[PDB]
Amino acid sequence: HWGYGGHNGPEHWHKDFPIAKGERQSPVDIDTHTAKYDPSLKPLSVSYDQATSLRILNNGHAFNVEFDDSQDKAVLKGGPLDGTYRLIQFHFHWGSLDGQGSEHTVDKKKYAAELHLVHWNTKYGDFGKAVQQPDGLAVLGIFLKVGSAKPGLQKVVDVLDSIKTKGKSADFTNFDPRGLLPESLDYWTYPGSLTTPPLLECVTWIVLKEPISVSSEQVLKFRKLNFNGEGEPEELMVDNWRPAQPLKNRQIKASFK
Ligand SMILES: CCCNC(=O)c1ccc(S(N)(=O)=O)cc1
Ligand SMILES: CCCNC(=O)c1ccc(S(N)(=O)=O)cc1
Ligand SMILES: [Zn+2]
Repeated sequence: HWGYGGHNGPEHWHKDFPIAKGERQSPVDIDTHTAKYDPSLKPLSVSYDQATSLRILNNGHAFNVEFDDSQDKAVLKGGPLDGTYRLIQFHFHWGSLDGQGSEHTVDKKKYAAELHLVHWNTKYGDFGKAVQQPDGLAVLGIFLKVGSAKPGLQKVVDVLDSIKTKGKSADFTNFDPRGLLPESLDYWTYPGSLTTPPLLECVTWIVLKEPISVSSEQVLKFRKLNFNGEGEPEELMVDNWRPAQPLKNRQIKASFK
């Protein structure tokens, strides 16, 4: 099965998932000199006041914080988007060292990690239908750099010891994802894909310009997770990022001047 190891990593995925070589793959490098301001783009509307987190799960490739998405509670609207997108889960990608870990890059700079807040377009009724549509998902991507601690991340870090291995989950209620958002909502946007198999070309990417700061101790705890299941040979969950893919016939638009 696919992964990030020595023999099943991103360069192998195309054998089982040929869309890996498609026209709309993610992530990409964001060339800040070529992305053009688009005065038609609106401010993002992030409405997380009513978010209901439920559970945290180590799925063998990352950990997902899952939300109740059975009604419009936490939603993303505005920006480049038409209609309403409901938050279903967030997760991160991160490195073995601070100098790598993000999926998107900015002028080729890799950040220590990247947070993905995943939302689906409610006009398609359920998530599984949305991933089959070119405008099915909106993923809000936020870079992490190592510096001061992020207070709103600590609840996540402290539960990680309880979900060390693949297939473990823990209850995770009452977590407020607003504590993971930088000050500014300036962004870049482009049409792309899921960055893990099945690599479906169903995502409107919204990547915030301003990174959040997390401490070295916080990220170190991410790196103590395991890709493997309980009892199996230990493989630290690090470097679970796909590198940048060809931009092809796409334009990256900026929300800011
Ligand atoms: C404290 C739990 C995690 N939440 C936050 O950090 C947070 C929430 C709302 C706003 S506000 N209302 O200023 O846009 C700012 C911060
Ligand atoms: C469809 C099979 C389950 N996969 C997902 O739901 C999914 C995959 C990648 C991303 S990402 N890393 O592009 O935010 C978000 C969601
Ligand atoms: Zn992701």
